[PDB]
Amino acid sequence: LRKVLISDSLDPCCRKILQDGGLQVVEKQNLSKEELIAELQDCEGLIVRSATKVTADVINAAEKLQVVGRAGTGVDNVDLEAATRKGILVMNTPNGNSLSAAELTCGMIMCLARQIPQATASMKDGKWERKKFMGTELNGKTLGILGLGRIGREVATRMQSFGMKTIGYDPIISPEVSASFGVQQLPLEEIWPLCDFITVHTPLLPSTTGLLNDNTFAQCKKGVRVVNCARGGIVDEGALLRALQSGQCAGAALDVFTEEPPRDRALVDHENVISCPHLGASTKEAQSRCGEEIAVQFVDMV
Amino acid sequence: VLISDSLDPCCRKILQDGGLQVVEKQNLSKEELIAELQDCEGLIVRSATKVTADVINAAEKLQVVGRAGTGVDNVDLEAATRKGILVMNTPNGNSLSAAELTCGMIMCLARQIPQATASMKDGKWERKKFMGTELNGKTLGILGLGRIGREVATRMQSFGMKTIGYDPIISPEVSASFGVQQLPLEEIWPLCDFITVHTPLLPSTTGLLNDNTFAQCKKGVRVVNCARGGIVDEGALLRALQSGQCAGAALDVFTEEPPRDRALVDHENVISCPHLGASTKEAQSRCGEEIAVQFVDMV
Ligand SMILES: CC(=O)NS(=O)(=O)c1ccc([C@@H](C)NC(=O)c2cc(-c3ccccc3)nn2C)cc1
Ligand SMILES: CC(=O)NS(=O)(=O)c1ccc([C@@H](C)NC(=O)c2cc(-c3ccccc3)nn2C)cc1
Repeated sequence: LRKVLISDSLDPCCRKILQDGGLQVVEKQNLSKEELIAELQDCEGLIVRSATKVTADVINAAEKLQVVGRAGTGVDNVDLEAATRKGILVMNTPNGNSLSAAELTCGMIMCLARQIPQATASMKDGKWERKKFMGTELNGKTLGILGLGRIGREVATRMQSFGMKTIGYDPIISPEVSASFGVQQLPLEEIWPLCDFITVHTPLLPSTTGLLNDNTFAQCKKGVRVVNCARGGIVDEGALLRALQSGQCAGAALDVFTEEPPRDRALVDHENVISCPHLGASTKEAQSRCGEEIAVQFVDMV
Repeated sequence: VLISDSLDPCCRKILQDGGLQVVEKQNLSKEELIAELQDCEGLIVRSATKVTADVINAAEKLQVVGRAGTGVDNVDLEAATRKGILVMNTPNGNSLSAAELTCGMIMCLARQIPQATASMKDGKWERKKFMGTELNGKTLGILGLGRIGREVATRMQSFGMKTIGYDPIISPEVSASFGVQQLPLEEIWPLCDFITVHTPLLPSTTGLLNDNTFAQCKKGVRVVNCARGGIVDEGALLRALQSGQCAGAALDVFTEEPPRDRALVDHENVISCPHLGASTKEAQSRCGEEIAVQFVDMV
């Protein structure tokens, strides 16, 4: 309404847009439970990234709190049940990270195709083992895109320029609409045996938990490569390890995990697995857009 | 024609349908190379067969030595030239693989996927460290606009990159047809966020990226060399990475292969590959086809 607190390291545009809207802004970081509660005592708004934990205790203590903004995707650090219970509106910026997640996904596909992380590691270990490496050309290969939201769409248009056949599935996006962005929709069971590469870009739901599992992996072409830059758990982690161990899956690229940081190291340590510490939204540009989009939403409210 | 190395079965197809008689077999010794090359005008090789001065001089009927790939380091060029033997290669067969790796490299420079992988493999979860940059809206300068240069251009245009470049052989109209606006070299350096080289290695291209050109670059330029070692002056690249003038470099090639000076390979902002630009089975098969076509073009 009048005072907003930013409790994580956000792009400076966020403060600027809120102040342009007429709001007072406090910019703090790495605050503990009581530190955050004290700052919030005169704030009607709170903007977080992922580090600040908007727990039940935080929500209940901040009496003037009306809105909780998340500069990004995934409101896991916010207690939605406690927020709904206190009449606090919860906002996020899903759109702001779209290009960054799509670019990383394409980066991962290329990394799997040419074993770039493994090659760099080999080189940094003072080795020159050309004969140990053999990559694959993306041109003429089939990329399966499960989830045809904005991220899935951006991935498709970039990989089409490589000469990849882009096929996929989304129960919301019609075959006519996907055709307009070059994605041929087929029923799931038809997708699995055709893909050389599979990339998942769906929200995490009961219907999408373990979408890639022992049964669907068995339906895949031998040597399939899997990319998960969406949500941990869409690709059943145990089933993936089994697929990598048998050779059913020739490689996997993971940005997300069921537990972050993952305590089970079997996937990360696998020689055919490349990974990142959830870097999908980690670009100067994505952070700027998220900061802007959350500040605009807060100004729209007042 | 004799095929001395492990090649695609389509090599024989084009050679035979062209009218020539072929002999295959691989893993042939020094004397097994002196003999067997008895009565054929042509010889087709890859990387394993080392076409040395001794082999060349022993085969008096030899007129052409074909290489299924780029780079004739395994062929004694001086020795073939002495006997009047033509040495041909297939750089076009490797075009797609080299362009694909380059694009992979650009992506790795913006997001540091190889470094993030290594960090993850050491049990680390370093989010702040690997905060990257978006390719959309960035300028990619492409120096050398042959088939590799143009293939890189069209792929990176789908990422919303502004593709500029220079090639003294390629006309501004030809480059404009694949969305590359040509500008003189001195105008390219201050505009780029990323610079990638796809030129042959010649005195005109040796050290094309040097201390002077790096000082003309925008602070934090990311550099890619998937062409030939020496195009980017390695000493100048290291100075640029040290000051921060260059924020990162992706190298598939080195002046010396393997590189003995590990300072670039060991830099945290450098990603590298042991010359994998042509290391796909698809490039190998295509090179196999292209060299057979060239041998058939004898008339
Ligand atoms: C911006 C951005 O794309 N965000 S996002 O979270 O990736 C994203 C992805 C997709 C959508 C819409 C188009 N689709 C769904 O919500 C959807 C897809 C699936 C599904 C099930 C099984 C197999 C494949 C797909 N089930 N559902 C409910 C919205 C957001
Ligand atoms: C298939 C494939 O593309 N091979 S390739 O080796 O990349 C390749 C690259 C380019 C070409 C032709 C088109 N261009 C040249 O030969 C050229 C470019 C330059 C130059 C000098 C300074 C700055 C920028 C450019 N000088 N020369 C002599 C042929 C092959």
